[PDB]
Amino acid sequence: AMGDKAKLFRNISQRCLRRGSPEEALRFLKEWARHEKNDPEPLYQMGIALANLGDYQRAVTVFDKVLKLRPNHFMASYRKGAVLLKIKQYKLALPVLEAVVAAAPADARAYYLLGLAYDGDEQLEKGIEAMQKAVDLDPEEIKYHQHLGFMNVRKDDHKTAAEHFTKVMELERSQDS
Ligand SMILES: [Cl-]
Repeated sequence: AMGDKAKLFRNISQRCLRRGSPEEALRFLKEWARHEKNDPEPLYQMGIALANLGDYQRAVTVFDKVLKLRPNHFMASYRKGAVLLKIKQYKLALPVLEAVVAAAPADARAYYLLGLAYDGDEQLEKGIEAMQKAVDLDPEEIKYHQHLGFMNVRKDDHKTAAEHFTKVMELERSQDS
């Protein structure tokens, strides 16, 4: 069922993304979409390009189109959640990211973005919960110890904050050796 036209445009879109030129890639992803309408994949790709170009509000709108077509499109929720966070729309990113983690309950990064969303919404305790899951799921990652440390600072538990920051540095000494 995939047209020759659709194949051509996909092919050109990929070269344009692979030569780091998403401005051009967009023009051709829109063509793929024109021909295979209701294929969510070109829309999903448009979303990615739009997010690299930093037109975040437009990227959310396209990710919503793909989610209207495939309500459980798990990557489409992931990336929507991740730009909703960058935009600082924390309240609206929370249900999205919480759905990603239900699909992918060992994805450390999902839980990190979730913690940052909760933290931004002044749900400090739920932010700590989530970041703690990310640290347990990937204890070598430095970012997750950094944030968990500061979250503990904000709650005036300077003991547990210290613990995490000491670990932050052990990781840093260990990335030269
Ligand atoms: Cl933080």
